[PDB]
Amino acid sequence: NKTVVVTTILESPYVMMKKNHEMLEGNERYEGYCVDLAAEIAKHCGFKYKLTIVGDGKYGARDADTKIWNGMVGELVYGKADIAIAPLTITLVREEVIDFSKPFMSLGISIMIKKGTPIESAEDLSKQTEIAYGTLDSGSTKEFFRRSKIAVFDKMWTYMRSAEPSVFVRTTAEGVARVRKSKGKYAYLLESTMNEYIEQRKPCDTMKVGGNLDSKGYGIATPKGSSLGNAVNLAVLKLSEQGLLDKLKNKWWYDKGEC
Ligand SMILES: NS(=O)(=O)c1cc2c(cc1Cl)N[C@H]([C@H]1C[C@H]3C=C[C@@H]1C3)NS2(=O)=O
Ligand SMILES: N[C@@H](CCC(=O)O)C(=O)O
Ligand SMILES: [Zn+2]
Repeated sequence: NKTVVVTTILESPYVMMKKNHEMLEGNERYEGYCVDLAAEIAKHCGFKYKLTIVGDGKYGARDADTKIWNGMVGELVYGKADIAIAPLTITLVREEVIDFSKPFMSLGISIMIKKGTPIESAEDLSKQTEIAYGTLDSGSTKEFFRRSKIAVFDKMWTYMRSAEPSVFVRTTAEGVARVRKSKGKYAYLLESTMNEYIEQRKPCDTMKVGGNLDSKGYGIATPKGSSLGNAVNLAVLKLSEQGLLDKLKNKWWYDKGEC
């Protein structure tokens, strides 16, 4: 019996620092959907755990050339963490190196715009040039475009990869701030979950437009062949069927809505 090392990321409303975290210790310093989920997964699987924020603040991508994985995926692949409980997207390239539980939350790539922006779809973005658009560095959303075969998406990637100054951002907050401060000249491509969350946060000046570009979900990840895999997957199913996952999404997304 050993304390499970949990890697996660500071991303609202999944994991956030508590107001007086400086006066708290260990897992008590954090709050959010994934903090709540972590406690439940651990309780049902019967293990003690320690939440740790991923060092490089990234989700996970493999550097072409160096072939080294960064972010939470990296912490799992190189043995720094035993499990990842965060808004980590299930993708083929990742499932080839780590294991994923069935999804605990659904999402799709979506468009965030400053209210009033002349955009209603991805096709709209790909057909104009006045409004710039980008995605998060090191994420599944960037990969989606980099490897998309679909016309509208291949065209969009071609623009984004060559846009100057860079249309990519280091963090979701950076993307959101760019939308809010660009007077409608910047649209941000991000997962519906984050988009929906920000839409219910003051100043209530952003909006999700159009339908989602794809359909996927977040899963709890473990190193390939881990002993925790089975139990965690069963826990996710149990918690999903008992309605806890829905309860947690409402608690962190809409129950505390500010708009
Ligand atoms: N509506 S939501 O995003 O909070 C949400 C999304 C999903 C849930 C449960 C909730 Cl509450 N459960 C499923 C899980 C239950 C089983 C059927 C599909 C997987 C395994 N995942 S999902 O379809 O990605
Ligand atoms: N959830 C994504 C990060 C957010 C994004 O790429 O938009 C991932 O696991 O890479
Ligand atoms: Zn429970």
